[PDB]
Amino acid sequence: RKMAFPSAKVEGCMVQVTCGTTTLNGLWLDDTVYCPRHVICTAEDMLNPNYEDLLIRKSNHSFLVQAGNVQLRVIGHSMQNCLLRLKVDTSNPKTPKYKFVRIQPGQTFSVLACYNGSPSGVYQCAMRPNHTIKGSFLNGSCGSVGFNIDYCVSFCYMHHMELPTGVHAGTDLEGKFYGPFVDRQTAQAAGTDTTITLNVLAWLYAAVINGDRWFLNTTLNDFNLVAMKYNYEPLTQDHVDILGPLSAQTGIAVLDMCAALKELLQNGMTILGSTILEDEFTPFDVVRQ
Repeated sequence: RKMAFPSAKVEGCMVQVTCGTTTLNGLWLDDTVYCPRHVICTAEDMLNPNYEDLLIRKSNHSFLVQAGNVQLRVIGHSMQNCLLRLKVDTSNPKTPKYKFVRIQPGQTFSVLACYNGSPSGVYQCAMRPNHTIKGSFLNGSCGSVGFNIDYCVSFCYMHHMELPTGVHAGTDLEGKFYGPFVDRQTAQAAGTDTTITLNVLAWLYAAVINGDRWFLNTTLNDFNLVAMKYNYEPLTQDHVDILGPLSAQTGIAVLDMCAALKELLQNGMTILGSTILEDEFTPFDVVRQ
């Protein structure tokens, strides 16, 4: 439901890496291909892997690099933190002026989503304060990359894991995970599912300006008590501030949206087609109106 885009510049950099029975997206710059190192793991390896050892039990032929119907013969491999590095026998002719950089939560950036290796548009987003990312466009697209363009492509992220809570964890282009997340499978989603109130509210406003109103018709402090009980994020004045422009058009005040939300929370449910309160959309995604 978000808004995709082009950027053929980055789509030319995408390739896929296969090892054993796994295939994920990889980034192809010059004659190097980058992708999550877990690609080399079998389902069982993931329960507790020693990557240094598993890598030893591999060779350049264990990996197949595909650029569509084209193959990139691997001539070398190594490991950089949580990234698997591969050397191919030819460099990407469409490599842009690039640099790898590490960012912080809140900073917006572009992500090129893929469906079975096939690019499906780039989306705007940012990592939550806990360094995870909320966005359906990352489901079933391990390895996609995040970036920012300025004149030079600044790569700042690579998708690695989809948490069971519907949130994703990734690394920077140096293979260092953003946050406490690891690349083995255990329970690490703790505190990763508190519902983002600001987004739910904006999502409600997007609903108003679309015919949805049956859910319409409290104070901050009072409201947050309900926020606490239902594991929603505490609404701040700054959050109300942001929803100002949205409150403007719609004509419904923020606290009156909270009163609306508070009801939906205490007395559950279709809104915008969805039968659930969506929280993956920022006020900004909605300002597309």
